[PDB]
Amino acid sequence: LVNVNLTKEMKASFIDYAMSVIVARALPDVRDGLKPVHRRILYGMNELGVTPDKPHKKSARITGDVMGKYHPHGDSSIYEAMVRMAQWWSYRYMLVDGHGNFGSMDGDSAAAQRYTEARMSKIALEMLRDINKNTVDFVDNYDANEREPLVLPARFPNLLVNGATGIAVGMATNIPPHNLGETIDAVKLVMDNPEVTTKDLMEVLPGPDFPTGALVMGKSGIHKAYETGKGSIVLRSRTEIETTKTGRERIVVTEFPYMVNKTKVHEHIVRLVQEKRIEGITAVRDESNREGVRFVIEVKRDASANVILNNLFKMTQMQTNFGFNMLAIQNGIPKILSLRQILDAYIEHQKEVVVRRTRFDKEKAEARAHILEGLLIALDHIDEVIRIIRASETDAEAQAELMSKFKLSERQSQAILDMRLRRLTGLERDKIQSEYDDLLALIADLADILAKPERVSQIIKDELDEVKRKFSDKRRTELMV
Amino acid sequence: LTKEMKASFIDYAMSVIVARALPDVRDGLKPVHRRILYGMNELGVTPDKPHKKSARITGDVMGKYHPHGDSSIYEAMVRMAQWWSYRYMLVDGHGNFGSMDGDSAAAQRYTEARMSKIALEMLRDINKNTVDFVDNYDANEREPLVLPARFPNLLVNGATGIAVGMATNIPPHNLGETIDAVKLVMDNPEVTTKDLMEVLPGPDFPTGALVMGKSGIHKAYETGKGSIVLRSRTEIETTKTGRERIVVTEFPYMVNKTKVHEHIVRLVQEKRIEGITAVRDESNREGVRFVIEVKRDASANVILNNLFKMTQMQTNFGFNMLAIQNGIPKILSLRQILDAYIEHQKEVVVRRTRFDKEKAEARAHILEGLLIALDHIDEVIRIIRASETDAEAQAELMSKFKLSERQSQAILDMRLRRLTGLERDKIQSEYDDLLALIADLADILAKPERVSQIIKDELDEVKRKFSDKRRTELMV
Amino acid sequence: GNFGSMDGDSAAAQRYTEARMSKIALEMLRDINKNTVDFVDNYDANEREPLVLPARFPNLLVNGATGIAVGMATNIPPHNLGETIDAVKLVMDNPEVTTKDLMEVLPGPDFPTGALVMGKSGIHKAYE
Repeated sequence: LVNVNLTKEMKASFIDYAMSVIVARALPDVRDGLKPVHRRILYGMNELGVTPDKPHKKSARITGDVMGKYHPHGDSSIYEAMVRMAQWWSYRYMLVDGHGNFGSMDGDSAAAQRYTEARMSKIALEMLRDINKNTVDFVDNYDANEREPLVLPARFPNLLVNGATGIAVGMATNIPPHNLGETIDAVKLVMDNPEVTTKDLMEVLPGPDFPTGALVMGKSGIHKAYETGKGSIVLRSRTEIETTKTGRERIVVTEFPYMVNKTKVHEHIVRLVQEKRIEGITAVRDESNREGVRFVIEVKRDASANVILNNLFKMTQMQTNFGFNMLAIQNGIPKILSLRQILDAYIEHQKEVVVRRTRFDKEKAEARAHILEGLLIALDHIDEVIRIIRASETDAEAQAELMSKFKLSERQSQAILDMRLRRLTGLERDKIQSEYDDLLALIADLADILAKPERVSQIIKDELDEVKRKFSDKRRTELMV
Repeated sequence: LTKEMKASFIDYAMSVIVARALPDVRDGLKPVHRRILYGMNELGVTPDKPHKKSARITGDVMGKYHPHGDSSIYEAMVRMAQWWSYRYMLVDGHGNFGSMDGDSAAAQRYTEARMSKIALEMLRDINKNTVDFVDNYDANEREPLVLPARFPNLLVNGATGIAVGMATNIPPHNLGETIDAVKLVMDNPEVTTKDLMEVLPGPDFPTGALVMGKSGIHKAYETGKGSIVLRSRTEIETTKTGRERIVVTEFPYMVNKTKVHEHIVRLVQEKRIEGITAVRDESNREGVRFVIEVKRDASANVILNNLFKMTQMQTNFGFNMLAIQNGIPKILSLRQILDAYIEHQKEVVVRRTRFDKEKAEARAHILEGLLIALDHIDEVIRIIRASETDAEAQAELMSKFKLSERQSQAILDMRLRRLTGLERDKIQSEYDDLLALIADLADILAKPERVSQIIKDELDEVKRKFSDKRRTELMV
Repeated sequence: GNFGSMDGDSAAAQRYTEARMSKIALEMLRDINKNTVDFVDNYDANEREPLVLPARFPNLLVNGATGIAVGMATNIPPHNLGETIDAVKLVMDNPEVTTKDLMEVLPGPDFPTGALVMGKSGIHKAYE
């Protein structure tokens, strides 16, 4: 069978086994927290240029395209994450704009692979634009040729606020979600104020949010989990007693906390009927739910319906003991972070992002500056260089005489030599001079941004406010003590 | 009314006859086959690349024109692959085409073909405005009504017409014999029919036969009417047991072996010579082994004359020998094919000369502007520095020297690489070369015999490239 | 598909041209093995085409014809089939019958819509 005798290669293959199973499935990353397959989806959708501006497209074709541009990995988790980042209700924020059959929230994952027709959302335009942006190393695949980026850089801790699902690999962890607006607020307060305290930002930060809209009670678990990320908290559904025209009372729920089925709990209600461990209950009904979710339990008189609500949030799954585990990974090794340290690593990432983008733009401007330096030096002593080309013979003689007379490089000399008559009007000569000084002003501006670091902070805050303007984030949940 | 009905009769009869009856004198190439070769040249894919297996070619053909069947277009393809019927050669192909056997190759697109070697030089000079064009009914692409030629294929491949008024037999001939006939009529406008007997000893076949007559050939090349003998080859050899064995290789043309053999079996089996149960007619993939053995107490020659009376081993092959030119049919003789091909090639060469003068004098005008630019430069530079517009620069150049608009703008098309003096001498050298070639073409245009010499040049080109002998062994 | 019923709207949906035939060609012609009709050859003169349509049936006598504007005009007006079979079989078993006694067998020239016919002098002229 095995007959493998060398324990050393067993240990080495076992370390690669463990770390590769880590790297494969979902991890608390530095910059996106995502699966690498998510990164694959995003980078393929970007570099194919499939915008939401353009119309819809059959997406299983795109799935096979990305699968063929990448490794021959299995289709299952691919199509799974394809659905998951198109599910509007599960992830708090919108990524993939599907068009087909999914199942709403009640245990029917419709998997119509033929009908896989979709687009994306407009938030990847805020997520990543690294076309020219020297940011991230690449790994090569098909006989080691074609790029794949290591990480997903951004200007945005959105995926902090999204939430994570990486549990069964080694030890368990997740990321519970918040909303974005007060996140922007507390972040900018740390930006302009690098020496703030936790609880004063808890004054800025409400509870961990949920897309359905949850009733939150208690803050001791909030105190523990904003610090150390461990603990379960209690969650209740928006549930009311309503009187009829007859005086009969009605238990009316609006939503539920996270990871709840209507139908499994409904079967559990029918159990509780036939289990004969709860009384009073008459009608278990649910209709018209697509204009708005409306599930109604209706109970006879002389029953103490609020005590029955107490019995619901004691024994039924309507009560939620929602636990946290945010056990981080920063450059491979597992860690654990406070809410400050997350944003700190975000800050220094934005530092490196804007610095490297500015240096790429710097080298753009420097190269074009040397171009226009050569142009203006050609404009200096024109007829002498006319005599030069009327005299000399070769590339070597021309470059030697131009370097002796004007101290320029070879490419500069040849770009001089590539000047035609139709770029010899004094109009375009002074337009060269004008755009030359324009780029000089841009170089000086970027050097001034290199002088002081806080301009980066200010521009980040500006475009955070732009995103919060285009993406107003009202609340949906409710916190109590 | 009835005059308009007569107009419809005349015009529609012209449509049908020019459609599917005899082609022009100028090409000898039927317009179906003409468009086959034109679209296969406009495939562009060389015969050097391996020849294709597709009906996409014929789909573009049917997009070019709607017939009463593209299966007939494929029939035209296959009948131009019939080397055993139509001579050398118009198809570079691979697929099933059979022989003169009764073969049915239903695999239509599954055959391979592309351009052929003779077609390559046969249809050059499209890029020289030599031949006129007409638009299709589809109003999108054009087509030529005639073709340029490098030989009278009229004589190379014959004609087997249909009787719309009457059909037409035209026999094939030989390559180099036709070349010698061209040279003969070129050197002498005073040739005779015996001269034609010299440079053409006789019409030949891709298979071979025997033509015993002489004056039928004489009336064929003079009157255009007459019938000949087509005879099978006969070889009388000795069986080891004493039988006058008959070996046959050649045959009359358009004569399958199969039904002839069946009628021979019938004539045996109708109370006649029945002891000839010896018909060894096989192994014909090396050649033709059509061997019988005459029975004992019977001579071979009587059975030979009886099968000549069966009109299949000796056949009166007639000739109608008609043609189409200037919208009319015509009874044929030589100095008509001959002078027609001569003056057609005159048209082609002279119009090619005119087009080459067009290109050469245009480029000469360019290099005029180039050398006049390279005379004096820096003053033009400094006056350009006193300007800000290419229209102003054009007006400045018109004030400076005599140029064209194209010349002025091409002088504007000068980077700093253009500012040397060696390339001045190079442009001057090619300028004098081009002036010398223009004067050469003008002197050739003031030379009638030089055209004939160019015709001799192309004849010697195709003669060094190819030749063919008389495979059809003819005794008279 | 789409045709238009009888009121001047010839629907010509060439894309929608989806069809079958009727079961009467099984009575019309079965010449597979049947040495009946010469053939003419087309694409470089190879493939068959029959000269005529033989049958066992004068059905197309009873159908009707439309050949008018070519030279002079002619048609074939239709009958029905049953009394046609009757009068034909009477001529078969009786080769020396008269016209009007078969007009006793043959009603007027028929029409598919169902027409009111008056008069028989034109019937006398046109059957002759």
